[PDB]
Amino acid sequence: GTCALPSTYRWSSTGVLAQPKSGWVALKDFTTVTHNGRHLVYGSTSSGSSYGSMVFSPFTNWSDMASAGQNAMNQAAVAPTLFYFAPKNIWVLAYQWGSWPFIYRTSSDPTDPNGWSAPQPLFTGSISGSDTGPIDQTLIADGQNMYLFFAGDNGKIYRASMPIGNFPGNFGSSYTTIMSDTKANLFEGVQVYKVQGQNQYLMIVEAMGANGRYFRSFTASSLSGSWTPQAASEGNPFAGKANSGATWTNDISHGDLVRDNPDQTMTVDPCNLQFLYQGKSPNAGGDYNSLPWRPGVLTLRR
Ligand SMILES: OC[C@@H]1O[C@H](O)[C@H](O)[C@H]1O
Ligand SMILES: [Ca+2]
Ligand SMILES: [Cl-]
Repeated sequence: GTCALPSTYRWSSTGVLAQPKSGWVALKDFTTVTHNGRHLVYGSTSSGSSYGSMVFSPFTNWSDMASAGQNAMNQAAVAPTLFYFAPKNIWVLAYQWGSWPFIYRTSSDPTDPNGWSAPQPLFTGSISGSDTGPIDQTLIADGQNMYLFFAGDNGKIYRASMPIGNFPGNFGSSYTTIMSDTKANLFEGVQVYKVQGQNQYLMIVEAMGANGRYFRSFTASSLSGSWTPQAASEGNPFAGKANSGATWTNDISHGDLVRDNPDQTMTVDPCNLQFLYQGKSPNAGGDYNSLPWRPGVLTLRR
């Protein structure tokens, strides 16, 4: 009863799933788990003049995201990563912009935007040739090691690791540069997942295409291994204008595959693959920071 990832992706898409509550112009950079049978979603927020973060009140159906409470975090967790860390029975929210290049907080109740612990350092390193520095971290463990992957708005993807026994903890300053391409080809929004029922991991990376933001996919047999391009061009993307089935947006941008198992392995089921993404009206212009990003969900077609 196991499925494989396809070599060519075709999706259907929802429309816009929610409008930002009064005071925000955008909801962004989603991370999501299923928690007690309900979708639990964190994301960045923007007023146009500053970035923050929020959690949606848990909801069973994506069609009900529009009515879900939108709960601001009192301390911003921009571009967050949410997961349950089973070896220490603790939830983790990792993010950027704070006292360190990457930061994390922990909790016993991930539904509370303000129940998170004091911030701790996740990563303290620096990268060359980047206007942003380290951006858009994700975390993923196999059975042995916890990995940090991140981007730099600069065509590179970076990786760090520690024994899982040492997590939650600080990766420190060291990293490996694992991919190098043009800025457009490997820009930001990197995510890594375990493919359930396959000896395979999936990496997606947001690229800047001629027609809008899209995702390029890569596979590996191991988290410390080499990545092989899978659906890695604008014409044959993991997800983009070419194959999203979305009419409301020409951009498929920073989000999260839907993770039914909330744990640190970031496992996705290739039999029922779905993608919570940010998109925007093709008509929306102005400064990047004020763009009206909105949540949508792609469902992989049989
Ligand atoms: O939303 C803040 C930054 O903008 C981009 O969406 C990037 O992915 C994120 O780190
Ligand atoms: Ca992310
Ligand atoms: Cl490493």
